[PDB]
Amino acid sequence: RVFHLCVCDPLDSILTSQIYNHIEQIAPNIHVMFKSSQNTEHQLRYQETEFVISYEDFHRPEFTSVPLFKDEMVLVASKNHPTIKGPLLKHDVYNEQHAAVSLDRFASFSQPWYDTVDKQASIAYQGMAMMSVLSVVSQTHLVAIAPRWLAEEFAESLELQVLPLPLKQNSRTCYLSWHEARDKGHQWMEEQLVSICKRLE
Amino acid sequence: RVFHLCVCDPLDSILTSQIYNHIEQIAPNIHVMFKSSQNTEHQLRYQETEFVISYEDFHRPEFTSVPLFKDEMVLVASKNHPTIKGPLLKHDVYNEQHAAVSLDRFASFSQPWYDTVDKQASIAYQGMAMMSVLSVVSQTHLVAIAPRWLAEEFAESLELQVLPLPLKQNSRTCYLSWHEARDKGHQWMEEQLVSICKRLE
Repeated sequence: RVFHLCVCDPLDSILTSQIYNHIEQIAPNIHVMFKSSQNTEHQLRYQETEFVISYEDFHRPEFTSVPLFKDEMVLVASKNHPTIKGPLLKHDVYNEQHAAVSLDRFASFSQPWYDTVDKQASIAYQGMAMMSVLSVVSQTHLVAIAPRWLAEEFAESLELQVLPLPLKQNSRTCYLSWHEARDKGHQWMEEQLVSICKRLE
Repeated sequence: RVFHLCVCDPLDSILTSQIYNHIEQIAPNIHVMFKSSQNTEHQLRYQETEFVISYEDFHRPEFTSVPLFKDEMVLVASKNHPTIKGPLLKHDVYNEQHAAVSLDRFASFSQPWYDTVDKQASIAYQGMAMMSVLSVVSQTHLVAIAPRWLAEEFAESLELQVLPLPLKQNSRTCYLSWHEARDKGHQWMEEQLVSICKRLE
């Protein structure tokens, strides 16, 4: 039995290792495959994907979304930054140079905070994934917006300072979603995923 | 003057910080913007992109490709792996579980080593970028194929062992490409990029 999960970036960098390590320990015929990339409805219904973990909530009755956890969104910068020695004021955020997840990406994590021409002009680097964004931030004077859990996990490794985000959209809730249609394996996997993620909390 | 570069993953994680840090020091009206994502011809000719850095070589006369450096491709695994305590034999490589860059990605770095159904079945995690792949490898028993320079840069931070790749396609050359058509700024930037990359060598 192979379970196909789509864990959207950057939630894959937060949750994948925890899910994989726990579900690998169970049995030799139980496996879990991960993607991080069609729309959710096409993925769930018409493709192997059985679960989606993302920041998007489905109130659509044919689908069921379960909230997993809420997290703060933070600004990150190198601990070696020449000028940033603490939190930025609201009016200075976009006077820095930013690294962000490519806005061309299908479900870009960064899109909510660069929804104007002015804000987008501050982006000097667009990477494919948040871990690419964090690695460039750790080697440059660029700043980025990331989930607090991810930033704190790699703060020591990549030498990052983790700062409050003085924007109003400073939190996000990630959800577990699936198509309500449902064998025993799928019901079982639902409860394991909910427990793994909430246990990490 | 703003220069638009497309540095294809994982070469952005190798080169972006070096290019940005050097070209930022120069002047306040000289800037460089990075993407890592149309085809190269559309990007170069018909879009803001002025240079492409990738593992692809253009012998097409209208375009000019300059080799920057050759690098070894290696296997990476967590230093905490329960069984991997050295290089893998050719016949054991694909008996491990792999993390790789999504094969759906336009120019997936990992595609050359997963070109069969058998090889692809060994992939348990598909991420959007090589830095996402390395971070999951550092937290799991999964293995991945990465450029040696990138693996060695983060070997200590992410606690990775860097192993020879017993495959025949174990090296790649990255090139600087552009559309031969060419102001003084573009000619200048060409020489800086060649010097920055070869200096890093």
